[PDB]
Amino acid sequence: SMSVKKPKRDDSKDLALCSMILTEMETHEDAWPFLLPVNLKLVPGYKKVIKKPMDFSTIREKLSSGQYPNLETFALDVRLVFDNCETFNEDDSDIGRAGHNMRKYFEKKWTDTFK
Repeated sequence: SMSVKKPKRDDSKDLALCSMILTEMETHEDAWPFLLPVNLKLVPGYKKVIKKPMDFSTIREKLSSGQYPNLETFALDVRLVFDNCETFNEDDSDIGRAGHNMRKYFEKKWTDTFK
């Protein structure tokens, strides 16, 4: 509350460390469904159904231009990528399996880097 604060967690490396995680996600062999925004002209249903599209390139641009206020808003966009994927793709599909694999990969890196 006013003039009453928990001890200050060092957040000075968060930007660098989120960049490194995002690099690792970009270079994973199962990243291909997530590298670029879904083409809303060419994929019937996507625009109406997926209210907030998100992809790795869009996260990279937001990250590089100071549009994440803190490491939690960064995790929220990464998870959005996988939540969108599950919304639109059957679990038993190459892209559906890709999304599960990447979400796992991300959540481990996230825990090991920050928890």
